Amino acid sequence: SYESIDFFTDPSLIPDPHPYFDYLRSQSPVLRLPQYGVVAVTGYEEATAVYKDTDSFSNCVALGGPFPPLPFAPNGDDVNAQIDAHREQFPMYEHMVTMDPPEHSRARSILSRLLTPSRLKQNEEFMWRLADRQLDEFLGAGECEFISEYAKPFATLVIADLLGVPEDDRKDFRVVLGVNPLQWLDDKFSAYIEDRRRQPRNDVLTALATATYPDGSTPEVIDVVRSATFLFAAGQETTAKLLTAAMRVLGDRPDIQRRLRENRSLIPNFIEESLRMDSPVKSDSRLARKRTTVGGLDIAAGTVVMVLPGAANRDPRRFEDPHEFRLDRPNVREHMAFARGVHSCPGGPLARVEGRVSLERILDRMLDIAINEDRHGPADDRRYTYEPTYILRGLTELHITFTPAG
Ligand code: HEM
Repeated sequence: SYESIDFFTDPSLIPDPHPYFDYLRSQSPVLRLPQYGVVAVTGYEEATAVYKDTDSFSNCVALGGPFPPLPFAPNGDDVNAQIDAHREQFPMYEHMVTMDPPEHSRARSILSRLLTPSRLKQNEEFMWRLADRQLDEFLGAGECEFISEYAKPFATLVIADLLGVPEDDRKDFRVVLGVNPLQWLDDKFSAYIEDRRRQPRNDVLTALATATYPDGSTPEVIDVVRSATFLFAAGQETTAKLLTAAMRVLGDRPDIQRRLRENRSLIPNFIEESLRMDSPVKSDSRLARKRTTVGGLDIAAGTVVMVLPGAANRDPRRFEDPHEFRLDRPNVREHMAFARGVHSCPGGPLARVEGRVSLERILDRMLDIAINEDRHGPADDRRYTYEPTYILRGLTELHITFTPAG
């Protein structure tokens, strides 16, 4: 029963965690779990409170929460000295998603020149051409495995464009990020930045190589590389899962497919409801830096506090009929799939646009989008497989059929 189930290890929760999330939230929106001392936050306003409070809640354990174990034994009402003494031992410690003030602002600032309205405008117009190139690769087949054939390559190539990767290198980025890929990425971007710093150009990489911190100082090369290359890890898998979740609904809800085809202005609301219903980041964790209180629960220093963004997005105090996929939700943009606070996803706007542009050209070029029944069974008895992880919500594969429009 849910009373002793282990959210982090039990495979019975991978297909659909929301019955379990509902059971937790009805006990309390802030609940101490039966294992590992983890406090699980399934409430929307309580998750918001946690996210906005960096003084009490550190990102050192953001990725995995109780795994791996802390690199120290927590004691006392303050673990800040212990966090500082082992800062470089948490997973992804080199990336901004695990950083607290004052390190966090400096690392995040390096992204700023990539996310200007001018840059995102050029990247958005690029997405229209990229969507057609990706669809060219398999449209004639009338079927595809959507993750490997569209969603993962598309998400990779968008970030490559955003980072100003030279055109002649983009194919290699798709292959390698589709051999240690992280080291390959570091080596490639190290040389990019070193080259642009010695001979500046009128390109995106030079704008990256000449960025300054908020205090005016110049970042080290390794710090530019860490901030820039992290966009692939942060933006590839999550965005791929969102595109595929959108397609799954398009096939399982032909009524919605019909409405979107005839009124393209409903596509943004469809992508937002996809983010609310199938939030790609399933858990997002924090470490209590001091003794504190959320949702009326006394949380000791060193306790893992785990936000479940998909559960907060089904909090009935905020979303009426929260298990219903609805294009009509006036507050759908209030979901927290991209979190809140200083770590609020900088790729939120990018992911929304990837979803809208992808589905625009998908609907243009694919008539009669359907789920493959040989692979997934009938429409009211589907056989889907979700990734066996407690941190991410996404399909492992999605086989679809369609009539090419050309
Ligand atoms: C559906 C797609 C996506 C989802 C659901 C998502 C979700 C999230 C969430 C919840 C966080 C906050 C983690 C925390 O509490 O620290 C985050 C952070 C971040 N995301 Fe995304 N993300 C998506 C796509 C992207 C894209 C496309 C990019 C870049 C092109 C990106 C880059 C980042 C970065 C750099 C951070 C670190 C922010 C910081 O620590 O200040 N993500 N993401």
